[PDB]
Amino acid sequence: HSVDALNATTIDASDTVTGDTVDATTTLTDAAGVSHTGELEDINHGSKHEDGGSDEISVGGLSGDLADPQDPKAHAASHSADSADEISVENLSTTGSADTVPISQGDGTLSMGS
Amino acid sequence: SVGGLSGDLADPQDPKAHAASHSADSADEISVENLSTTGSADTVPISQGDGTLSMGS
Ligand SMILES: [Zn+2]
Repeated sequence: HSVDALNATTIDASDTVTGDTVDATTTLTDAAGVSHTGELEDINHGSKHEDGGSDEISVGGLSGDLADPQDPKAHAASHSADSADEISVENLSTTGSADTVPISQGDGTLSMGS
Repeated sequence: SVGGLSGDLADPQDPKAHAASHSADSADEISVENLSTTGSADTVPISQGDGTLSMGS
């Protein structure tokens, strides 16, 4: 059967319902059975999630290490002689000439004495 | 891209260069009396020149 304009209440087909434009006001129910009532995800959308864009995501609790190095906490307090992360003074730098020694000036401050 | 996103990762991250943030004046702090040495009792850090410290007596 062939028409111009089919005006109906309900339409139901046992094979393809093709159209070079499909228009779903009010509801869409997919092949699994989820009944959408708003706009849908285009492929390659991910840019939207990035800083300040619409539908931004939290990184809180996500896993793995980044290819790029990151600003850490202020974390000097994480190092000590007792910890698995270890640094020793014989590894450390100084501007002082040969036979110079680190000595305290008071006022929290170290210096190269002799 | 993760650039400009917010939150704390469950796995720790390889840090940016940050030695300056361990200064006497910075917003976090470490002191020499906290630090290790392999040197025996009464050994003292002494400079050999060439930027480098050593455990002498
Ligand atoms: Zn660090």
